[PDB]
Amino acid sequence: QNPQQLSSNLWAAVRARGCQFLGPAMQEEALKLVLLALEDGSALSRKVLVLFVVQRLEPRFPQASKTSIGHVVQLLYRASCFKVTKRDEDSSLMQLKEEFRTYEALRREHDSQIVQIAMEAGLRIAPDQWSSLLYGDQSHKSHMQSIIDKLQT
Repeated sequence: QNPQQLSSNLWAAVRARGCQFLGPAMQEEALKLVLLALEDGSALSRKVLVLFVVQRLEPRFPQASKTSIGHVVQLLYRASCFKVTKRDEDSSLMQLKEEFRTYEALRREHDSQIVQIAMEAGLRIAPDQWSSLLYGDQSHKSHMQSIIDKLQT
């Protein structure tokens, strides 16, 4: 019902699932760096994916850390964005699935997972507040409405 609490309850739900949203400006840049590493089909351990991202993000966003970026990667993992190759005694490697090798499609699956988390947590958030929470503006409402429509069958 009440908006300012919907927001703190959303981000606590996200964090309860081992995930993080870093804020609209920082999330967008973090997601572009994941794409920069993985859009060509490269296959990176979780460790090296995090290192690539943190090292390129931290200069513009000095609070970036391996912990916080690991949480962002977990969100994409929960969203089923990666093909994971398991290697027994060796670290698993992660690639972006082909479908998610462009920013708009990756960011859509990311946002959709956050809406799914809100639904799991019993939080009823309208497209305008979604646009505010994920983009910091009122220009992504039709995008958010499309995600909601698709999650109600």
